Amino acid sequence: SLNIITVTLNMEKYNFLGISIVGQSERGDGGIYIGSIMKGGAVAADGRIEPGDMLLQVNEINFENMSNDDAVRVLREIVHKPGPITLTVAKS
Ligand SMILES: O=C(O)c1cc(Br)ccc1NS(=O)(=O)Cc1ccccc1
Ligand SMILES: O=C(O)c1cc(Br)ccc1NS(=O)(=O)Cc1ccccc1
Repeated sequence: SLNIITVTLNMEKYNFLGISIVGQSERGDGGIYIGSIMKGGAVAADGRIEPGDMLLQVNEINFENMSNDDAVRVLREIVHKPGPITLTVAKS
């Protein structure tokens, strides 16, 4: 059953998300997943996003039908800039 949440991290007290991502989307097949979360990042601090959650959107960028390589580069660009980061995930 679909369980999709949108989480805003203010990135004030944290210098990175602290996630690894695996997989990519065949239309409707696979997806980009949170592989691991490290303590001391913004994602661990919030605690709602877990390994096995599917990454759907970050800020104004959709991650459905994005390659894993492209997803890593987009995330680096966003985390290396100041401001809040809004992640939309599908819970496992
Ligand atoms: O080892 C890397 O190149 C790496 C790059 C990114 Br971007 C994120 C994590 C990476 N290493 S890892 O083996 O997955 C360990 C880890 C996992 C989450 C956050 C930071 C490091
Ligand atoms: O901040 C992250 O977790 C991150 C994840 C991915 Br996938 C790609 C880039 C990321 N941010 S980053 O600052 O460019 C590299 C990083 C990744 C994990 C921990 C600390 C730094």
